Formats: sequence, C-alpha cells, structure tokens
Amino acid sequence: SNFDKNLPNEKVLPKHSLLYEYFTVYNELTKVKYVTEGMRKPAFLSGEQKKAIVDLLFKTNRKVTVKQLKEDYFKKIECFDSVEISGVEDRFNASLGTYHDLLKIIKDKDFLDNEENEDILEDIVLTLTLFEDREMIEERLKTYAHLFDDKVMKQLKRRRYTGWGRLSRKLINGIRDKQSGKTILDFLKSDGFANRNFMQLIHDDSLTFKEDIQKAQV
Repeated sequence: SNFDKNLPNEKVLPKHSLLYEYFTVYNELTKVKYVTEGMRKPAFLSGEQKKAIVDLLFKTNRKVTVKQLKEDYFKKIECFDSVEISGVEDRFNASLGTYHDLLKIIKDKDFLDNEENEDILEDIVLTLTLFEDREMIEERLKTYAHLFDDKVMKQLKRRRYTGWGRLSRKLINGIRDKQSGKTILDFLKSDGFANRNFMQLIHDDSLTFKEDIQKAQV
C-alpha cells in the first residue's frame, strides 16, 4: 500500500523494522562530532567508534544519553580526559526499540546480534505489523517453530507493531554504489572521514545512488 518515493515500485519497511531502526541510529551517529584535549577542530566518529557505540550503548539501553556517550564510551573506552559533543542534544533520538523488545522475548542475545538472522527478524516484525489476529500471526510464525519454543511463540503471537516507515529495504541496504559496491547503510556505518548522511548520499554526484533513484522514477 505504501511505496518508497525514492524507489516507487518498492514497498516501505515497517516502522518498527530492526533494519530501519539501525538505519536511523547510524544516520544519527554519523553526524556526531567531538573534541578532546589536543584537537584543534571537532572530528566525526569513525566506523569503528560508531560500531562500538552501537554494541556498548544502543544494544544495552533503549535510550542513550549524551552523558553515557561521554562517560561510558569516550572516557571509559577511549580514555579521553574531557570531551565536548555536537550533533546530538541531551539524548539520542534514534533507538533500537525492536532489538530490546525481541531480546526480552527470545532471550538469546547471540540470535539477535547475528546479522544472518536479518530475514527472520524482518519477517517477524512485518507479520506483527500486518496482522492483529493471534491465529493468523501464529499461522505465519510457526514456520520458525524449529527456532522458537512455545514459550517464545506464545509471547510473539500476542505482540503487535503499528506504523509504516518511509523507506524500502532495497533503498537502504540493497542498491550498491557502482565504484565501491557499498549500500547506503554500509556508508552510514563507515564512510572514511566524510561521514555522509542519508540526504548527502542520495544527492552526491560522485556516487551512483542519485542516478539509481532517478532511473527508478517514471
């Protein structure tokens, strides 16, 4: 029913898709800037810093505050003395809410952290977004009975997600830049010292995302 304006034949992701949530977290993190002693100008987070922040803070807290970023990552892990932060205010807006929802139900961190389970997790969230009938949810989710016992299934089949996102899975982690082979989400995760965000990536004449989006139009 709802199609991605960038790729008009692709349907949009559920609002609570965990892939969509990771997109929002990395899009926000890639424009964070910091300054510590000895620096003459603020710097962007590196790909390694962004990954560590996601693993250490966003996977352990529904909401991440700037104080946690300063104390529990920059001081604790990077051993900075002091740090000033820009590009985020008070607390990060983005959240891996669905990571925490599913981790509480499934109680298997390794399952949630394993990106090879992406298709299963996206299918679960889509099912819980499309249907409000317990029986119709279980009819679709029982294909995963070999992974989830009846305690997990009883909880999942009563859960509901509402709302649609604005972007398709093919746009955010499908189309590849011609020269590099990287998806948009790949660039949000790591983009050298340029740290282009989503709006920059799809308007950048030195990449091919803009060209792909124009070709996808009528």
